[PDB]
Amino acid sequence: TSKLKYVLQDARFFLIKSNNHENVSLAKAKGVWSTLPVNEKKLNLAFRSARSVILIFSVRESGKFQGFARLSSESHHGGSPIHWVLPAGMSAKMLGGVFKIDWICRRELPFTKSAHLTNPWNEHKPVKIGRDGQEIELECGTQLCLLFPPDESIDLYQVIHKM
DNA sequence: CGCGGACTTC
Ligand code: NA
Repeated sequence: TSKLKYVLQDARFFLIKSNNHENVSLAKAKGVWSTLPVNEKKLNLAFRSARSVILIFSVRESGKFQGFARLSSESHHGGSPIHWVLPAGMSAKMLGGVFKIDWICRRELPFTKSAHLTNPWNEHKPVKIGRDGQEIELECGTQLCLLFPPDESIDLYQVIHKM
């Protein structure tokens, strides 16, 4: 776990929620993410101030996390648009810019296995509980990421070299 | 026309 623990050192952790599975699959295919405006600004600021920003993905009502990734850029505007599957009532403009992300683990973790972890930055609720963009305290986020199964096909060299 | 937008078994 040496490489993973190096990637997680002094990181800030944010829960990411998706209304659908398709956009998380697209994010896994293309290494990008978009979020709503308040979260977009929060993530840009965190990227500029923190050693690493870790996004922990969870599809709404799925009962699981779907993986985690490290932000490798601030959100970009004006480029070729990502063709997200738009939830009902959401527009393409609402998703704003596009972050580049490097996946660290693309395996699932069921909520049953994280039930012992509570988040002191969210009223000490189980870490599975949170809106999109909910920040997770350092120790809680680190232990949560360490619970995921190894992703045998990910090469962490690119992440580590960027850092 | 900009208009407010991706929690958890309640
Ligand atoms: Na997938």
